[PDB]
Amino acid sequence: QVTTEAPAKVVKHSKKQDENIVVNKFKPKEPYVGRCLLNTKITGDDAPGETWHMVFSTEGEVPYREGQSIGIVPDGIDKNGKPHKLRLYSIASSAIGDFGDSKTVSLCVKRLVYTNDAGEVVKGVCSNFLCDLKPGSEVKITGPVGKEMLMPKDPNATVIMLGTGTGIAPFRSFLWKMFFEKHEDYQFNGLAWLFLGVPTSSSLLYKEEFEKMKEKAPENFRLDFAVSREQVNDKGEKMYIQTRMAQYAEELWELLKKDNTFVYMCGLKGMEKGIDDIMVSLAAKDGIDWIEYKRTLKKAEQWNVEVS
Ligand SMILES: Cc1cc2nc3c(=O)[nH]c(=O)nc-3n(C[C@H](O)[C@H](O)[C@H](O)COP(=O)(O)OP(=O)(O)OC[C@H]3O[C@@H](n4cnc5c(N)ncnc54)[C@H](O)[C@@H]3O)c2cc1C
Ligand SMILES: NC(=O)c1ccc[n+]([C@@H]2O[C@H](COP(=O)([O-])OP(=O)(O)OC[C@H]3O[C@@H](n4cnc5c(N)ncnc54)[C@H](OP(=O)(O)O)[C@@H]3O)[C@@H](O)[C@H]2O)c1
Repeated sequence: QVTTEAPAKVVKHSKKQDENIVVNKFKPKEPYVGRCLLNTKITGDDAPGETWHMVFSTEGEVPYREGQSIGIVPDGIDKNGKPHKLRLYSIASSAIGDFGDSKTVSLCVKRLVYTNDAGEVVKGVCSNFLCDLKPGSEVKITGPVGKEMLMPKDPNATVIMLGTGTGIAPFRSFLWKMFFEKHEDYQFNGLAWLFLGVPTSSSLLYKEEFEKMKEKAPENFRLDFAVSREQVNDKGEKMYIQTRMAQYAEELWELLKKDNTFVYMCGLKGMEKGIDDIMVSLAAKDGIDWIEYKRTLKKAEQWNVEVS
């Protein structure tokens, strides 16, 4: 008698792709050092700000999956001569990545530039270090991190993705695995619906890639853009993400009542409110309380949010 089945730790059940998940392999103390392969500005010279797409080599050392983030420790020192603390960035590439070899990672970064009360033009430290990165230079990477935005296991589920600005990042990740990759254990056949809010047309992130996916899966891939400073509803209200969602109110509420519908939200902290406003009315007309229903969805792993 050399064996025994040690009693099992009690565990919560999950509908998301978390099997063999990895978080925090690399710490800021000793980050994984990768190199920049490419770094391109994806917004028009005319857009209010600049957003860049960049790819780093990982030689397969960073075991990330769709929906996770990695931290970046930007080169340099702060005002007190100390190294910079990490900044987190949602991964914009699928687990196998932009080279299809599982040896790279991609980011979608907005260059942060503003002016303080003193009237001084301030440049965000990490975002400017990243957007300035030249191919061939090293970059310190930490993580992976996160389990909230992991894709659902069900390959026939309805996945509603709501994002603003660079919040599109994890959705580009999900969608690559869903429509640009042939997976033995996962071949998506449900309905993927993406809503993306950006300020101008010169700011439409990954527009061409999304259009190729629609041209390849015209049935099960739906795409709706909400250009806030160019588009307007019938009353002249700015077309924010919730204003566009409102044109499909009947349909979305109908999908939300389905049990295989998963909603993901990523981007600005504020997008959260206008959407709940839209949802509270729908449930109300249906004799439902969104406050209680949302609670249920959240616990059922069907209302996933990652905003900052
Ligand atoms: C999980 C997670 C994922 C993220 N994913 C992404 C992503 O994919 N892409 C992305 O670009 N960002 C993402 N971010 C944000 C990112 O981590 C950084 O905060 C961002 O890049 C800015 O950092 P920085 O080092 O450039 O700026 P910092 O040097 O840290 O400066 C930021 C500070 O400047 C001030 N500030 C910022 N904006 C303004 C303003 N408009 N007016 C006045 N003061 C201001 C604030 O005090 C703020 O604390 C994510 C954040 C989290 C938590
Ligand atoms: N995992 C994460 O937590 C994660 C991942 C990626 C990005 N982010 C965060 O999300 C943000 C992305 O910012 P960005 O600079 O890329 O975006 P932005 O370009 O400044 O604007 C995004 C769009 O959303 C609109 N908007 C503003 N307030 C809104 C509101 N309350 N409800 C709905 N829409 C609203 C804006 O309209 P107007 O400009 O006309 O006002 C704009 O069209 C960053 O702050 C980043 O930190 C977080």
